[PDB]
Amino acid sequence: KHPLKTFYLAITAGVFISIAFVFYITATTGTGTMPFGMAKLVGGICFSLGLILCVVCGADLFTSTVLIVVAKAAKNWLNVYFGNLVGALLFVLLMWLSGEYMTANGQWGLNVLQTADHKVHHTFIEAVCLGILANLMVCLAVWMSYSGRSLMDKAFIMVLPVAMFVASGFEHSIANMFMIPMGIVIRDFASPEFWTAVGSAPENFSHLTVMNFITDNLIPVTIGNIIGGGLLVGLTYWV
Amino acid sequence: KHPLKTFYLAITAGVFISIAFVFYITATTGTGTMPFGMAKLVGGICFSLGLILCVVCGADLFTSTVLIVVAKASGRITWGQLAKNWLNVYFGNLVGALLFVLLMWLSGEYMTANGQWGLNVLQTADHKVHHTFIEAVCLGILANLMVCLAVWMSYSGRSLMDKAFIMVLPVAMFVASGFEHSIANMFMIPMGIVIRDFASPEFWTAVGSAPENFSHLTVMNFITDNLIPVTIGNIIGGGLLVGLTYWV
Amino acid sequence: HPLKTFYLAITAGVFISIAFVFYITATTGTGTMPFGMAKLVGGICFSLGLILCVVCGADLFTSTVLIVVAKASGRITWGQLAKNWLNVYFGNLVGALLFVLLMWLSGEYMTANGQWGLNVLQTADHKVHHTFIEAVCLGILANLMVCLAVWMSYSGRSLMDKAFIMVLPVAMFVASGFEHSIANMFMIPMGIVIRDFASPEFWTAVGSAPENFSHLTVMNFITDNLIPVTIGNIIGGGLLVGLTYWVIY
Amino acid sequence: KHPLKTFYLAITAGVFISIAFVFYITATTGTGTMPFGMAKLVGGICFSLGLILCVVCGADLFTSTVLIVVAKASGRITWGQLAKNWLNVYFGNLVGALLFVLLMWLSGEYMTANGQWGLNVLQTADHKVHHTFIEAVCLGILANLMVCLAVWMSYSGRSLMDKAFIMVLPVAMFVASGFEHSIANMFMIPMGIVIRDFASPEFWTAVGSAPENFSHLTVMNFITDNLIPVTIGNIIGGGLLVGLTYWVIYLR
Amino acid sequence: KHPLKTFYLAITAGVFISIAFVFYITATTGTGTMPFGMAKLVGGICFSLGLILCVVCGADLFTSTVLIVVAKASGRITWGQLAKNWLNVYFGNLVGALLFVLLMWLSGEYMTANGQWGLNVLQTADHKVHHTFIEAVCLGILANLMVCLAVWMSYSGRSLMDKAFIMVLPVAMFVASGFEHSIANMFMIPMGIVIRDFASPEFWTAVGSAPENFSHLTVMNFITDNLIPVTIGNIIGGGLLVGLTYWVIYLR
Ligand SMILES: OC[C@H]1O[C@H](O[C@H]2[C@H](O)[C@@H](O)[C@H](OCCC3CCCCC3)O[C@@H]2CO)[C@H](O)[C@@H](O)[C@@H]1O
Repeated sequence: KHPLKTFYLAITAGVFISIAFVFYITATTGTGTMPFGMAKLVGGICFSLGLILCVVCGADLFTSTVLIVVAKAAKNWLNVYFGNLVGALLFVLLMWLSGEYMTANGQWGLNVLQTADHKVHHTFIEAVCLGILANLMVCLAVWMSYSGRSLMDKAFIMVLPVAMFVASGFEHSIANMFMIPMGIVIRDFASPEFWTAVGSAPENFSHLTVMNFITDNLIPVTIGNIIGGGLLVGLTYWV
Repeated sequence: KHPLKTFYLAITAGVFISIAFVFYITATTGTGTMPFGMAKLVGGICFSLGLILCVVCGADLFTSTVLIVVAKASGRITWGQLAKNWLNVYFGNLVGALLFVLLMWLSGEYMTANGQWGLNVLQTADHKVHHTFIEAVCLGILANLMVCLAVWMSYSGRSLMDKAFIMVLPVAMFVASGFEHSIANMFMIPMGIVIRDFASPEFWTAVGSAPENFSHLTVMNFITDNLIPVTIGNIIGGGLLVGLTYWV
Repeated sequence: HPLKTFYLAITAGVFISIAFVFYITATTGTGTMPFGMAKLVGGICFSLGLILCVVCGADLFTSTVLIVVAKASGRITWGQLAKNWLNVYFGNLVGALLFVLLMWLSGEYMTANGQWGLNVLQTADHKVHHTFIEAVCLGILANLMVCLAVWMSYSGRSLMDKAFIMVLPVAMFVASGFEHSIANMFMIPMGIVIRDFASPEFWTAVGSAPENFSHLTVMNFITDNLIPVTIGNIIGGGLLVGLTYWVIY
Repeated sequence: KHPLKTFYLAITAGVFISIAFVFYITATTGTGTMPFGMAKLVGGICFSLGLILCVVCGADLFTSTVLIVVAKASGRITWGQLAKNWLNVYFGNLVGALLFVLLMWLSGEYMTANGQWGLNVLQTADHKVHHTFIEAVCLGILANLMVCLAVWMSYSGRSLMDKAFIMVLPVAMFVASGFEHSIANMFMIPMGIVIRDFASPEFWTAVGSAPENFSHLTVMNFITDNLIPVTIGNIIGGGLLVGLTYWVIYLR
Repeated sequence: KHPLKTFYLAITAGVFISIAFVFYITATTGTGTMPFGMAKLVGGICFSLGLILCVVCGADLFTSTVLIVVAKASGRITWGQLAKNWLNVYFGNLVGALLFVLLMWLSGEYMTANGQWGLNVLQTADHKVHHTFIEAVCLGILANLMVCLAVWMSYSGRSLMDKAFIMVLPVAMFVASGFEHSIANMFMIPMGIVIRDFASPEFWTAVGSAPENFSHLTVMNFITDNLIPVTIGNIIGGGLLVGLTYWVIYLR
């Protein structure tokens, strides 16, 4: 009930979704030769860890449970959204300090750069629509989970729905709070050895900036997320 | 039993099956060098997402639960009764598919994997409009046999695990084998037509093809060459399982 | 009873055919893949069929013989445990054949540039080239697995238990090329049908001719596979029945 | 109780473990191109079927349930009691494995995949007879640690799902890693000797080898270089866990 | 509660985690041509066996159950109470790991796959002593976060499937990602040091390398460049979660 509690559980959820994207990046590092959809699918299955963490442990992931809230019957969102952000950024910091970006001869870092960079090149509408698509999947996953009895039920019913949105490259704003900043940090602070390893340079990723993150992704994706969850809320009421 | 509620649940199921096909397209994108059956099997496993969604969330997928209706009524119903909501669920389902088509087109998703995502839809849609009426009805009955069986098995489950994961194999079987489900095609084929009709020139370049390569992808061909025979096959397929179940 | 049984037998023939269709789809185009891996996957898909039989209460020839012995409690005779075997066997056959017609009508055989169809031909053909004794032993092997799978399934207390306990034992027999008579009622005839009806196009895409599969005939199916395999399946069941009987008494 | 019941159940487990190894051979046939550990892992997963059969159906696999026995008695039990049926089970296990060797030979399975199935058996059996005595013991210790742990975990299960699938990882681990289980080897190595001695000229031509290339595969080598030291290790590994169990139960 | 029992269970957890890393080495042997991430993920999934063993059999793995201890007192316990038997458990853990090093060494396993199994250990171990101190601490924080969370989730489970399988993903995650767990490293790094110091000439030949290419693989480099910083990190990782847990519980 405490707003402090919620804030701590939202930070926790931010850390959890970062764990998920880290797993995704790890799983998909060096998979450029493998068929696109298969590599992404495996990445997405791995990503589901994060949602499983949130549900089993009771963390508060921005809007993920909106259908639960309606079923058992709201500016708390600002609290959760920002707590989420704080947790993601703390994990960005921890991941940077661990040296992980040099994993697989720097390919781990490159995977983050290219994944982060992809995410700031949508138009506003497609970003919104991918935000809609992503949260539809998350909210549905969380809903199914709640009809679950056992741990197995609650965790594993969420694997397919999550893997689908992730493998499909749909956009989740909180997940993005880890990924794009992680990309920005690497782009700005990577050693010369990393660039040599990876056959690239900072200027090849010139759109990976804070500004571009906020405007080309975070805003439209957050809007899209909100709409996605809203569509489900509004479908729920009629029923 | 409210007519408008099932309409919303039908629209929901349409979105659910569209989600299934999108997932299928995603998983099978760029699988060209992969053994045909292996790629198709994995796509089929992913596709099961849609039926898991339908059943667990309580959505209304055209005829998928017909076997249940019988046993629930302890065997008390007639022809003219078992299809009151049928055109209701059907067109509702269609709206769901079409809506998700619009949304998927707006997402710019067809440019995924250098346009290979889009190309996958083109080819998948294209394949579904080159069937003989007969073989489409047959693929149609084969598909619905698998869906109805999957749904009947689900209903004997207790846990969430039971209800969901018993449907994976039978669903994945019909999808990997390229059997025909009318509603799922309401997304796939119009998705292909939209892409064909409205794809940028850069897509065509990236992929290395042309709109003239998919000259059979028209709205009319969709209706007459697929939707009609497949729907009829879906119906006969569900027909058989009903007659068998009855005598029990 | 007998009429209800017959239909549940047709049902199982349908189910077992679905199993093999899935197997063929899964293994189509897997010539570059390691043999065992491709076959293992096909066998996991094939398990659908038995899952279908057990969960929907369908009647697959002899598959439950162990459950019946257990239910009798050792108060049963071998002479009673075979009245409706011929009924089930025949019903299974009808269902398998009906599915052969449905698969042929679908034109499914052209899938993957004729490769699906070719899969069936090569699979069917291989099944008609055993020695009689090879066929019998392969039949013993397949039915040990089927009977064990079904037996484990019956100790289950959820859908998950009953269905998934069978995946491994079924995959093992299918992946291993063991011989199950009912499954064969679909595969070999499906192959005979494709061979004697395939279009010139199929043969061109496939790169073969009907004369490459000269052993695929109804009579060769009956004598070189079905008889010995059926005998084998029966013996495989008998061994387990005999074993169970001793452990009980 | 009753030596005869136990004997038949042991025959059954010997068949069960033979089924396990057949599945492993089938799954790993033609996996020369695959990464080694990946092929071995998949075979190991397939192999667990054998232990699943033994536990679910109630068969008696040499020493596999020794920790259950100790726990059910609350450690109020002597080694003589623990080992009371070992000779009988070991023998019965052997009879079941040899019966399965015969059936597999009569099946003609060795020609599967143009003889590669049979070749896989030969190479697998041959590898198992080239250990030093100490290596074979330690590999035996390792194998039976895993089997007994697997069976231990299975007994805390409350559903068929629990009991079966909890053994997958620990069995796959011992198998993928090439640890040595004596009963499993009663199928595998004699299967090798049999193929080596009775394979057709067509087989040898198909796989491009000759019986001369597998001259270590004899009954006496099987017994002295594998079965004896592996059986010793198996017992030692079970023993180590039994010791551990006694003590953890003793410490009130 | 008994100290000697705890010690035996800590030796046991050391064995279980050693088993986990052996399985990881087995599955990833010869995987150099697979996508890096796929191979490590598979390895990581195999690795989860170790933790499944610890939880199912009630062995004591350094700090892994710290969150559960906090929950069982509704957060009404002190830091000093939490670390009460950390020394006992840490040393038991170590004894168990080292024992399994000795056994794996005597098994001759390092020659598996033409020495590739042993090469896999060398390179894995060697990697683990080339972090900066800060990196090793952070990698240690990261590994123990995932371990403590997995165990926490496992404790809300009711069936055996629940308790075991809920742990697969978070364990594979830390392992596939190359995060650093101190007890696991008590097997891995000493295993590499042993292979380096005692490998036959046949090994280095089959493997195309030499001991001088692994000059950092020493007991001292193990302690100072990995064990100390990684252990500190493991502790900080558990500490973070325990602190979060107090507050969640201290706010209704
Ligand atoms: O010497 C006769 C003894 O017979 C039984 O003990 C057997 C017991 O039944 C028998 O299973 C056991 O076998 C020894 C271990 C096996 C294990 C496989 C390899 C061959 C040897 O050896 C014991 C000692 O002979 C009785 O239980 C003993 O009380 C009795 O003293």
